[PDB]
Amino acid sequence: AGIVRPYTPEDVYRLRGSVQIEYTLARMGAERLWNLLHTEPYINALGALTGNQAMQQVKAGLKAIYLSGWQVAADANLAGQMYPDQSLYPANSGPQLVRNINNALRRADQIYHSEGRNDIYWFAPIVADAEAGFGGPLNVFEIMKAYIEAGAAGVHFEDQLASEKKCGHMGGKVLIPTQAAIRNLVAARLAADVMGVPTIIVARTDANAATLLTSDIDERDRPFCTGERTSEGFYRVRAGLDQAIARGLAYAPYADMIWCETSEPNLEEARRFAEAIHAQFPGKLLAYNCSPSFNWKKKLDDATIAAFQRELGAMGYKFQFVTLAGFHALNYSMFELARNYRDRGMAAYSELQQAEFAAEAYGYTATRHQREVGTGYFDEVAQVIAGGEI
Amino acid sequence: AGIVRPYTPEDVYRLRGSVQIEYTLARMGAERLWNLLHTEPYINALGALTGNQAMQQVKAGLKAIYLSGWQVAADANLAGQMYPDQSLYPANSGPQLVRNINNALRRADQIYHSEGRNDIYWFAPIVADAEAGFGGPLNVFEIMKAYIEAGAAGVHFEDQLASEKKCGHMGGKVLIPTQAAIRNLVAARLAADVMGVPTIIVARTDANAATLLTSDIDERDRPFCTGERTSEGFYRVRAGLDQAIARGLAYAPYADMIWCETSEPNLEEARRFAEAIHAQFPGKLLAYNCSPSFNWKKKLDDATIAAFQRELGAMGYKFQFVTLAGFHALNYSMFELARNYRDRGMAAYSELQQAEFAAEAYGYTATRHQREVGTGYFDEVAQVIAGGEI
Amino acid sequence: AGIVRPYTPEDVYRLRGSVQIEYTLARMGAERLWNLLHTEPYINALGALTGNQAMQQVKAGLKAIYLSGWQVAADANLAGQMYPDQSLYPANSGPQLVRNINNALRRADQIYHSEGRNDIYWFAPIVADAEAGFGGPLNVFEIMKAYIEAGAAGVHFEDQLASEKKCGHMGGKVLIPTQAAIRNLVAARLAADVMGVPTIIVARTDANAATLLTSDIDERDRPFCTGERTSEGFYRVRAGLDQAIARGLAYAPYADMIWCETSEPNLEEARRFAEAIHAQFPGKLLAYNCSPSFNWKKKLDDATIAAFQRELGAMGYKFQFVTLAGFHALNYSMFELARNYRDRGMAAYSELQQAEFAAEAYGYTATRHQREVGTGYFDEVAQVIAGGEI
Amino acid sequence: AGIVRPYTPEDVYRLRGSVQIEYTLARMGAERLWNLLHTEPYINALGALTGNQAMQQVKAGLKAIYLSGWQVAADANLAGQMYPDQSLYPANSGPQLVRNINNALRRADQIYHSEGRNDIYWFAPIVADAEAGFGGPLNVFEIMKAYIEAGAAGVHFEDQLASEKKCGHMGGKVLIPTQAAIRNLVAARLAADVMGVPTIIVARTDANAATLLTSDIDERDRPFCTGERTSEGFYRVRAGLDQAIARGLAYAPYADMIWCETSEPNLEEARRFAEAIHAQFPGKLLAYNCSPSFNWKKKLDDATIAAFQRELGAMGYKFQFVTLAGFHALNYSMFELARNYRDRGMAAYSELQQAEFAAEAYGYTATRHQREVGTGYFDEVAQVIAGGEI
Repeated sequence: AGIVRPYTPEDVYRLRGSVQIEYTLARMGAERLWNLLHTEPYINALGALTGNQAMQQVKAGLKAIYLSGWQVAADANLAGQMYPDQSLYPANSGPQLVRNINNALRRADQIYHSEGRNDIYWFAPIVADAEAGFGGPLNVFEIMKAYIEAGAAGVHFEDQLASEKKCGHMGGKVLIPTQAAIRNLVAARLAADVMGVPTIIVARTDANAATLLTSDIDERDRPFCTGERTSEGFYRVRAGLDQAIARGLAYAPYADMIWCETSEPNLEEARRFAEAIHAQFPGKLLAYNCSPSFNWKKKLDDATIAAFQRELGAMGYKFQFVTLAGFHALNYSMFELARNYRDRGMAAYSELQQAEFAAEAYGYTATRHQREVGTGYFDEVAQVIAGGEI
Repeated sequence: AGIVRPYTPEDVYRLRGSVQIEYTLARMGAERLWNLLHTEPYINALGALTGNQAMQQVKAGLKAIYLSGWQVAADANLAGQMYPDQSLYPANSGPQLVRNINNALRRADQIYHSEGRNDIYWFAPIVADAEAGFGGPLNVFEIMKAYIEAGAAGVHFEDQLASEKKCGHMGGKVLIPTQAAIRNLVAARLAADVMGVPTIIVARTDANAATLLTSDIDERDRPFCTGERTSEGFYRVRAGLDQAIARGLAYAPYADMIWCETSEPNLEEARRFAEAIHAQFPGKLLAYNCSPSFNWKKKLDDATIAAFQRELGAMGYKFQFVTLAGFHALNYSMFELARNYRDRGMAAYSELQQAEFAAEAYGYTATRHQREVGTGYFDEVAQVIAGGEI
Repeated sequence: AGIVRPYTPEDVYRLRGSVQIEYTLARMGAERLWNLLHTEPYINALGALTGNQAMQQVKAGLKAIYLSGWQVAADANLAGQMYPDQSLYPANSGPQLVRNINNALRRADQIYHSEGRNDIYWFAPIVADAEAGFGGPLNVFEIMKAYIEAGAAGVHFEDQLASEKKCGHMGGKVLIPTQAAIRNLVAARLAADVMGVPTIIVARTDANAATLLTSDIDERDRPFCTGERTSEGFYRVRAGLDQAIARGLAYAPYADMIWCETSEPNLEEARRFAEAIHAQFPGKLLAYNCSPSFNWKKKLDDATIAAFQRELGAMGYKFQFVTLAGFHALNYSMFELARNYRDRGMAAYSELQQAEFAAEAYGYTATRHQREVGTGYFDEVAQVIAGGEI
Repeated sequence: AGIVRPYTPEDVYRLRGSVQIEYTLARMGAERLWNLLHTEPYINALGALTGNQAMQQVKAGLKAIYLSGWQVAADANLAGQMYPDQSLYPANSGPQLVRNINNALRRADQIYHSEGRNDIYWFAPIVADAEAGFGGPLNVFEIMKAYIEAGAAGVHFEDQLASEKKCGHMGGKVLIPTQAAIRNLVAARLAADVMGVPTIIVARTDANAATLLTSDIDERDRPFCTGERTSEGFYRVRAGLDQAIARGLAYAPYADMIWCETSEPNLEEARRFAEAIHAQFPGKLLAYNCSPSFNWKKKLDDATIAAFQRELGAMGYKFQFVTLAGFHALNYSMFELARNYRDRGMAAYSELQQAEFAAEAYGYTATRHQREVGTGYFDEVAQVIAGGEI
């Protein structure tokens, strides 16, 4: 409400088989995510690419987890390859990682519970990158169901061509027609309705920077056409906020939350986009990529950097995420330790250990690595198994 | 030389099939590891649990990579679970991770090569944890071959019971008989000879702290027996450096390098162990776990912490590794960023970005994440594919 | 009732975390399996090693599916290796295959449902081989939970040593002490209680043929000891029906159903075992391996072969399974087609096609391969997605 | 020779990194496949979807193995789902299965070798389905390298749209422009040259039945255009042998072997296609799908069915394959056994066992299942490990 479903309950009933399988984590996740998005000033989250990263995010009091397809491409995909962000990896990598994260969170819940603690809420909703769906609408249908099986709370889909898909901050992005992008959003809602789960659907547009379109088939896209075509037969279009706004407005009836990929953290741009959407869709949830490909200190003065998320929240950007935080934290911390260890050996490692001891003041516990991974929990299991007679 | 093989070339020929498959990375790795161990004062390395961690280790000038089974248990296993260090995860997890790491290193090599750079040697040898072999000698045979397939340079095996196996710093460790541990080392050399690769074999003993033994079957273990037995029927033994030394000496003919698990970074202990081994096996390679479960600054003054690895090198500890560096770096860096992001949003993230920019002075490049993951490399691929006519 | 749990509800509550995840297929499976076992003369099933084998078993009217660890070892494990039956493969292979099978059954249910048919009940309970648990009781705890996650209805555990474990029809089998085997059965019930699912637990004994024991620790096993020990330090025991009966009776309080591995399909032996169990445990469910390693026509005359399962049912063997049916059907059918195709090309293939057309008389539909795999179902999905306007 | 590469050795050198990894099975496979295709009247093969199916194919004297993407979709993909043939599964499924098959063949080689037999040549070349490449040319580049890593000898690529891709015998197939299909073939040769392996490349066209085209961009495709466009904006084209022939001729410089998907086993059609290709490309290798979706006995009289492959060989169809033999053999054999087992229990199973005993006359050995899976081989391994003193 007011979401459009261009199909009937009977359509859903015919396609869902005779038995309904319960997806507890996906149901909890979507419920909690939807409450949070309507009750908080905003939700801020960071990219996680391992169960331990996502565990520390929750442990530090973040209320949501972001699963980045870019990070999956780089360091956590089922091909075990390092890829750039071009949908090169196996389409089940993302859902598999969402499962691993929920497994880590479930183990944390088990540790804290076995010690009589409930001070951390471990089951933070996961919002997951489905890219451009790894082909057509049936591929979208499958990745959506896989994410619900894995326990994702929300899933995002973008209007780039899957076969030539790119990082949101790479040149030469290719839009698919408006009607094709809406068909993907309908495929995603159909997958959620078939699984019987109120999963959040985020519609991303790449139309802010995208200067190429696959097909002139859709009347709604032709106004942006220049009349040039390329060797490949792509149509040249006028990228910018007018194209982004068009797509945003076309997708709003079919998605819970709208996201404009941005080439620069610009609050005036953000406000103009927000006001354009809310003019036709009052109160529509928006999402904002706080991109690590932005040089925050070079673009913004300290006051704006500190105010940025709060300002974005007041405009309607209720979900704000640093997509590549996990990559940067992982690569930075190992490089820095490695570079110092090369020269100074155990002095370099003692420096990290001392940083860990300092963070214990703020609830960090992984310095005590044996307890952190569940050694205490499995020792309680062993003792129950060994405990009673015969 | 002087390694003992209690079997013949004919035995190997009968078991190796009719075709010999080449394992380039495993052959390069074992060759380079063996040269390094004989030409350098020592090799120091850190635990890596992702391809990106291992890439930053090489990029910072570390000459070897350590694959920790503990880290696999925690955050990088094929069950996608968080486990403590009790051989709970699927036995192919470790070799799979070694493949992923070599894949990341291979992609780095491809990036640097496509830019006309050869200043980094990317194929750093990987020394991998095979635990207690995930069952009997045939399980040892399989994990050894899997590691060679994955491109490991060296593999370590310990004399704990696989079914009750534990972290080297957990209480209640259980030794298997000397003869059983030697049989595992023979299984590992047989696997390497069958694959036709000079893979390094490390024999770890847990006999420094282990107070329990499965069986009195071996004459060599009975001197350590007290005569007590437990409910489970384990034999109580006198743990300590005399037990560790016995096992070390029993394993030396069957392993390239010897490793005594230690409960404390103690140079006098280290020297006594080294001198005990070299008294019968002059020049025998040793390995030393620089354990993160040690409180380095609480146990050692700054001069000893700074000298520690250099001193250990001079005694014969030519391979020194911080087993859980990857876990600590990953958990610490995401907690710290998360805790600050919770309060201060993009100020917290700009602080990490600024740390990344500072590390560029020392060769860090992942701040430029697009190039780091191979966007330039795959854009050269796309251009060759698109480049010529028809 | 009367099952023994040597632990409390409070023990279970402490170990199960704060949220209870629903396992619909595992709950349905255990419920349906338990009803069937108490209402039918008996249940007969065949080994399945692919989703399609299990689909044809259900389609032909078999009421249960058997997941063989032997078949997993041969042709369906996560190492992608051909293994003999010695617990050589990754411990998650079995549960993964149970998931794949339930996925195939779920797709069948979706096809038949989308066509307005409910004449096949697709969700046949799966009884799965957990071997000797892939190590100790904690490994048992993990494989039990993995099977419940995958949707198994029942799981079996045997009293062989995991590290030297063997095919039930291989020589030199090694029993673990009675107390150790009971501890594994307690670990399995604890895993099921923690997941909140009434999963069936089958206790297999290998004590009919097993002539070796790991430890004299248990008073209950010493009567079978000869007083000889081997090089490895195994104890020699008197294998036979008296040892099998002892173990069966020791395991009965801790398992729902008892299974004696047999070296020969002998109804008098079967009756003696049944009568021995029911003398202390009236009405106890039993299970019987109708082994394909038996030469049925060489051992039994036609009347006995035809009566065999019915006779076994009347004794209390309510679950009867041909463990390796899937292996034999798969290897036989491809060899036979291949051998004829080598000589006669498409004549050989037309002969198979004609056999398929003949089986359509009995409900076979896979000749129509396009519909069989869900082409119709996904074409209905595509049409709902494409169907409504904008 | 005369293959066109629209790129230079320098292009390949820049993209291949600094170290060349050996792919023994892929090199052997491509070499043996290329010799066979030039020395034999023709090669006939069957679809295999497990290592055991492929082992029985080799054991029966077939000289090649076919890896079907359709069969992967149905019963052997990394999503563990039953899919129709629409590129729905994870793109690494096919290469993973090629690895499993080579693993089974390697184990067979090890068994026969350990017994002093070399009468079977186990390393039969595998020709593998890469579909339409699971996206764009970079996705093609990755699946080609993955197949070479897995040890495929040859790989096929078709000119259908990946996102709307379909079974070769499904209606509503969509061609991509000629230039796009050639770009995929260039991506595949670039991947093989980068890996340093002479892998066979097969170009399939779907233009015999395909009535839709994505784009009018290519001058070579416009002659087939009617001038109608659909809702989706696809161009209507005149399907048939003239379109198939055009594509075949466009692809011939860029592929080793050409394949026209056919809706019917018609020798006159086959001859016309062959003669059309050889008129411009004398001696060009062709491949022919002997489709199981054809009703062989309904379409052809017994003489033609028996002569069919021999006739096709003489025209230039040197590689002939029944794509779905594995699916039909697996589904048929389990249904038939299941249906009989439901009624007659062990009589039904004894009937299969008796069929197995009869096939032993022609070299079938899987009735002796213990030896078949390597129990003898691993018992020789155990004995070498246990054999020598200390």
